[PDB]
Amino acid sequence: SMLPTLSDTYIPQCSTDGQWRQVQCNGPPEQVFELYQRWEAQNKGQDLTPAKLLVKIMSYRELQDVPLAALEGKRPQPRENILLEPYLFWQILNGQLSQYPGSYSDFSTPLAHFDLRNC
Repeated sequence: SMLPTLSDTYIPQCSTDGQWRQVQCNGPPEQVFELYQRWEAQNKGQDLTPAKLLVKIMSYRELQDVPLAALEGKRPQPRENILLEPYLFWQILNGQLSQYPGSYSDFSTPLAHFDLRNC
C-alpha cells in the first residue's frame, strides 16, 4: 500500500469536451470516493488501510470471483454468469478487475468534485 490516497493523485480534469477546466485540483477521483462510500455502506468499521488490504486480497484469480460483497448484483446467487459490457456515462463497478492493463472507456471524466483538495 505505497499509494496514499489524497497525496499525489492528480487526474487532470477538464470541464467539457475540449477545453481544460480553469482550476486543477490534486485529489483522488470522485468514483473512488463513491466506491469507498459503497464499501462503508456494506459494513461499518471500514477505513482507508483495510480497504487497501481488501483490494490487495480477493485479487488472486482473474472470473472465478468471490461472494460476501454485493455492489452491482441485486440478485444474490453464487451461480451468475453474464458477459461484461461497459455502459455510457456510469462509474465502472462490475466488469473491471483492475489488476490488468488496458484503457478507460466512454471518457466520462467531467464530473463535480469535493472541497478538500489542493487546487
